Amino acid sequence: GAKLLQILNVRVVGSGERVVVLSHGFGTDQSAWSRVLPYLTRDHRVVLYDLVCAGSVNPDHFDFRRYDNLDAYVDDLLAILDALRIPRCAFVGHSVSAMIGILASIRRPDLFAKLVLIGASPRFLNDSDYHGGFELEEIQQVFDAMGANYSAWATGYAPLAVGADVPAAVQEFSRTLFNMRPDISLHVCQTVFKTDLRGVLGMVRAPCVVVQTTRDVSVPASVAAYLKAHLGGRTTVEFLQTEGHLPHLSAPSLLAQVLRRALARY
Ligand SMILES: Cc1c(Nc2ccccc2C(=O)O)cccc1[N+](=O)[O-]
Repeated sequence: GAKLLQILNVRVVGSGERVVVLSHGFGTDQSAWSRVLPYLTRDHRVVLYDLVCAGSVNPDHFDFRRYDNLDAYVDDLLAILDALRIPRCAFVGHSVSAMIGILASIRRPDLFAKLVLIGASPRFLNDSDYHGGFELEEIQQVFDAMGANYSAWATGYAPLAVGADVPAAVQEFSRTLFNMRPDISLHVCQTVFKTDLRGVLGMVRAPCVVVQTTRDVSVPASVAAYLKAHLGGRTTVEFLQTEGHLPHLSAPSLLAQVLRRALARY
């Protein structure tokens, strides 16, 4: 509870009866929301927090055993909302936080009135008749690079993830990626790559907006379609008219339009 609010840098800003949680992805912290935030705070009470793996959290809180599955990140989210006494919210999750929000919405359907998923996938690895975008041998090599030379890996990865040639966004994403402890960064990647949410998507009861960009290195277009086909609530796909995996960094004004629409009623 209380200690958790401090450890994970929880901030509540804005005001309103429509509560929105913004939950960041891999390689960033809650500062990734800074350019979308002013579009939301007149209208909504906004809860921000850092995942335990963020470089902005003291890394000695990272318990490798506890956080070897996403359910432990879910537990942290739920503990924060319970400590804040929030009974109902919308949840916006990027990347791993999209996965966390799917799981959280199944655990606590009363609490999650709507999900907005950005850069989201239920499964990165390819399977029989499922295209996730990644092969085992490919990711084995990346995980080796992450260990052998984290800094060179991160330098190469940041522009690929941003996608669009937006140097300020590359610099900003790099800043936070370099802030992650290397062993923690590898462990979150391993944990996410072993996660497969396909079977539980139909348990989601909340309406969902899947935000998809025109090219996302982590998320093939067919994954967005899979989510629309299999999530259990009323689901739509909103296509942004720019590319990248981190549109909150690279195209925040455009993303804010989608968020205002998705968060209007729930
Ligand atoms: C896709 C990927 C990621 N991605 C993640 C890892 C964990 C959580 C979310 C993500 C994500 O893309 O949102 C990290 C390192 C290396 C690679 N890769 O392309 O080889």
